[PDB]
Amino acid sequence: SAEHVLTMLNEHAAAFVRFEATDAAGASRSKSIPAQFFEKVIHARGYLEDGEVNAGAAGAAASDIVLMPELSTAAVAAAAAAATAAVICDGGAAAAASPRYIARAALAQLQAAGAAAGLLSAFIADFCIFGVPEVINSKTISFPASTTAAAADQPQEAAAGGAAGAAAGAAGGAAAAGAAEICFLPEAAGAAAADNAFTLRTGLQEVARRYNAIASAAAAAAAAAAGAGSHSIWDVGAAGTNAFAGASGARATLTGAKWLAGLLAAAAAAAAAAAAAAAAAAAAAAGAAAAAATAWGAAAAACALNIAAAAAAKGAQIENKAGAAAANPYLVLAATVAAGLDGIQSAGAAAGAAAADAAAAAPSEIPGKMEDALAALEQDAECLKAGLGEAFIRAAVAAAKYELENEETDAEGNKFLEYFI
Amino acid sequence: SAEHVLTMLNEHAAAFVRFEATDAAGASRSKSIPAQFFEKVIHARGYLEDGEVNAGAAGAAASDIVLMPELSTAAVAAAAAAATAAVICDGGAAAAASPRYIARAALAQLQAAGAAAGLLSAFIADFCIFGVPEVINSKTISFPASTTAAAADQPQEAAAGGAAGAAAGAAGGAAAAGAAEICFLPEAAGAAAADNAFTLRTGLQEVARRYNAIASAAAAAAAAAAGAGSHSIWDVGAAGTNAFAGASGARATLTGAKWLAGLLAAAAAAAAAAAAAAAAAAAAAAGAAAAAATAWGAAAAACALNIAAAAAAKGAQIENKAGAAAANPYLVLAATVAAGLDGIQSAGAAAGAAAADAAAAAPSEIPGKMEDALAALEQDAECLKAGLGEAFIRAAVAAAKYELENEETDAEGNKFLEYFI
Repeated sequence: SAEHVLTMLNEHAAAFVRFEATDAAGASRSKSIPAQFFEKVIHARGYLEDGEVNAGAAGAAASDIVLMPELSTAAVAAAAAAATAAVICDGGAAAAASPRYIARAALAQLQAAGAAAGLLSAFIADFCIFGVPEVINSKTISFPASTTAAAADQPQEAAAGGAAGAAAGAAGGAAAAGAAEICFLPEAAGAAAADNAFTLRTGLQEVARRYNAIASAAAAAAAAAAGAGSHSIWDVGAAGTNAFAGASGARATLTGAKWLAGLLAAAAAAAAAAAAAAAAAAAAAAGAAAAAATAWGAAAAACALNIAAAAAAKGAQIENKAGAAAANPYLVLAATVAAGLDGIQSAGAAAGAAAADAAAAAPSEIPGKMEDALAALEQDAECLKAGLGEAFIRAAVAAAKYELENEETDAEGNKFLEYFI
Repeated sequence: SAEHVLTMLNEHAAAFVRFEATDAAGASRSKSIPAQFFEKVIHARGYLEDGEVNAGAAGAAASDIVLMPELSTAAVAAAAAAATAAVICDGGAAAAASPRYIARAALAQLQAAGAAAGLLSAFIADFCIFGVPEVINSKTISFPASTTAAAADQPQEAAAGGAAGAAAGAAGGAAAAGAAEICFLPEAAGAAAADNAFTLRTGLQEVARRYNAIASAAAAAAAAAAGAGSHSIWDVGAAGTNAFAGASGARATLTGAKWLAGLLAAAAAAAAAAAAAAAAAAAAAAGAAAAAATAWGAAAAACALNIAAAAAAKGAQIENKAGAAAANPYLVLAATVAAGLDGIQSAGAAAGAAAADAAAAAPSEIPGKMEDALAALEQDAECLKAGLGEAFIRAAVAAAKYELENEETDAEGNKFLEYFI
């Protein structure tokens, strides 16, 4: 409803409006203008901008690209110092580097294949909080550091009125409140971590800053302790009903086992979005509560693909663990679905459920070389990177590459002369 | 009453609610969500969470455990910066590491044995207060330090308007107010230090912080002075009457003497909860007012198990001293009862009352070796660690042990090669 977005500007006396998007790495970004600019044309043509400001979105002969706001997603920007609103956007011209538009192609493919009509997932991702982080690097030193009032290191230190004597312990601080709070509760938001992830990611920081603290999503923010995992639950449906419920193990079904077979096969490549930083590889390292074990079950807690068993058949779902909060939400939402969408077409199987010791059966996969990982990427190849291009990416990246190669070929020309002398 | 907890959210306009619990060491912990989530389902199913956040509550194949709030225990969280409420919980799945649920088993055993119908105890525990504590350790130094406006060290020091000249002395500061205050007085709370201990432990800190100070429960917070003891009074009843009143010494009775016999025998193991830190062992060290003398009486003030003599027979009770505020309240409440519950079944006796010099008669027990302490633990053994398991503990701890043993066996494998060269 264009009419609803226009009446919200009067209903909340909005002086300005914020356009919002997300990059390929996984961070949200925004821009803003006075509310007076909003008219019928932008509801059909968006906002034209110069894309040369971003090294992978345009080129010098094509310095015009479009942000495209939407008319079912507007909200009051209540954390601001003034009466304002916010609106998430797709990006276009084109285009095929906008993560939200890439995620929408997986939803279109789910419907076009006739396998179902929608997807019913949700997330339970963790985060970290601090008072004085300090992280720097140079030609002579490199160190991270951080602290918080709850930290197990503080009760030995002095303070302006003495220590509280009430700090947490190592893996011993499971006493925090919820739902952490105002970016889900007043909206009663409920839906999947596509659009909803970024109001949470900005909200955690903005609320902490308004309480003289900060928040982060660093997957391994401290050693010898817990970290910011991004565990989730996953489900499929059509005509108003669940499609993973049935009479196989832990109340799952055969199409659920085929989605699991796709997820198990794709785990080595889904990690490129779900574990997009070295901190997530550190969080996935060996330990008594790790989640790198690419297996399924309903009791082996370390296995990456639990079954969410329930008394009501409508609540029979799966539970994915193969990632951390350093990830890109839209690209995780795309990649985990792309695996399931072809597991149902290969008709593969998840093998037997894990109920032994914490790791093995399946794990497997597996061959132990980069050459075999590339061979898998070129044989299946169908649970992985499914559909689209990439034409927009190579067009924008070519403009940057031509400038870089012109500087590098002149530098190589000088270097060759400096080798012939 | 589920209805009463729901109407409190309207009556006090609560925006959020705080779930609360306690760990095995003895510290309270909490989490929170918006009040809008409260519905009929959580009153019968609690809140599911990932237990891998705590190294002794779940495992990777069983990453689902339940917090279980209650519907007779809700209160307004009046110390908060907003309109909110708080609710203590049990924990389950399972389970048998939740201290409050472990304490409830002793109350169930008291009733199931037919010995009585309830327990009528209370506590008088001490605490400490400071302005600038400083405590740190490294590879090169180790030191504690602290101070407060009342301390005997301050009257020789300068201040921004000169010294007050009104500090206390060593063992000479018995002039503090009571009931210390707002976590007992406005509730008229009265009942035993099971549920009531943690509102006091958080309240002392929160009130001190709101007066630019801090509070603590360190049993031996400073040398050559008093410390944070956790002395208590104990009683038993059924059909509306006291069951320790009678015609033996100091108006006690024979079942009271059998409870005392159990307590005297169990003292060497009840200390594992009542003196859970090295500061409590330091508080129990030799001196003119120590409480380590495992004996009973009504005049020998150092004896660990006084009789609370009274003019009214309803007030004839006992008084236990064998602990300090570093303890875990729920596990002390369990262990001290577990001793009494089998003293009445062995039909043992407390020997004669102490009225001589400050220590001896009984003390005794006693054999002077760890082998004999272990022999006692394997012969009685019935006043000690009575009932339950522990199945939940070993299940969660096994998941942690498998990760630890996988890292340690690889390290030992490398170490063996480094010994064979």
